[PDB]
Amino acid sequence: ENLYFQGSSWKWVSTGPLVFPKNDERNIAGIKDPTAVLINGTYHVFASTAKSEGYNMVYFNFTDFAEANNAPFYYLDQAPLGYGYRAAPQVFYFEPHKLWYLVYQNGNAAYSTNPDINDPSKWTAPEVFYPNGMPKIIADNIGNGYWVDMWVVCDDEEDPNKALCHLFSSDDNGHLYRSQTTLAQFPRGMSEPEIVLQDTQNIYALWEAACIYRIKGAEGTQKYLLLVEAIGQEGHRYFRSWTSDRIDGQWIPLADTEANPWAGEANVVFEGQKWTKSISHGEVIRTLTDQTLTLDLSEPIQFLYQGVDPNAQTEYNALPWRLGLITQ
Ligand SMILES: O[C@@H]1[C@@H](O)[C@H](O[C@@H]2CO[C@@H](O[C@@H]3CO[C@@H](O)[C@H](O)[C@H]3O)[C@H](O)[C@H]2O)OC[C@H]1O
Repeated sequence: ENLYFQGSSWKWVSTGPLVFPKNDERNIAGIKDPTAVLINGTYHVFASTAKSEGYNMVYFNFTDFAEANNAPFYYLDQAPLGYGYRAAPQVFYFEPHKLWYLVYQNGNAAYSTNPDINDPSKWTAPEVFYPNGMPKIIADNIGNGYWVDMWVVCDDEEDPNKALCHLFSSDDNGHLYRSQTTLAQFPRGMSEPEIVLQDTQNIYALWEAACIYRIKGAEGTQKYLLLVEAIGQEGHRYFRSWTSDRIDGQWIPLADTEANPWAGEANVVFEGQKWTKSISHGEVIRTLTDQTLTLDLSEPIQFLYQGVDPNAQTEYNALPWRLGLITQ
């Protein structure tokens, strides 16, 4: 029963908007870039806060999607994680350390740790995966882009000296990069990145917000699923997809057009409130929470994403993003 690996015909239903910025003195414009896990009935979400003044991050939890908007926000600048530019989190449990990791950007590829996801006050001040700064290959190829959207995924090889931990990132210039280190060394020792995919003619076809997941029980050419956000010809965001037999393998398109996306306006049905034409920077809500980023596709995917009123006219950082949910 790999029932929910839908090949080239993915189909979704979206909720209305589920999470809004608070009406508090921070005057946040958008809630963005979610990462989420479900643990014994509680959803744990980390997201970016966005306004023209800057970016930081929030943590919140809830048990019912209809009540998510009422969840109190823990502003992570109150933890050692702290004030400053931080955005676009990914959360997973790194089992060999018995620590949760929060991977995100701060100008570099960064991470924080915490032994208990339920205690957001303990997230550490950032440490970076690239101690000397922006890698040469990224500085050489970024142009007028931005180094964004960091993603870790580890293979499940039992031997920690053979098992690899991969770190992907984008440049808003048409490149997708990948570094690696062994499980034994992680988070230390990330290699110089390599460009693994590029779209030089249309940079917007391979834009940002990459996700790489393991498909549980899949052992061949569709073992790994790559999602990347693209911008369509009328400015609407959607996700392209590819598959491979390994994380550092060759990626072959799966559902990779605007007309037939992994998720986009074309294949998402709003059965209730219809509030966005963009399906942007999202993540699958994971129940298998460890560093292998494994999805069980015997069950429907829930993908928490950011959407926005298509009629909004603001500067990009002031756009009124809200979180919503698509379900198979
Ligand atoms: O503060 C910086 C952020 O603004 C930045 O976010 C990216 C800004 O550019 C976005 O891409 C644009 C989308 O709309 C099109 O019309 C433009 O041509 C694009 O450039 C991108 O999606 C955002 O991630 O990230 C880095 C921050 O320092």
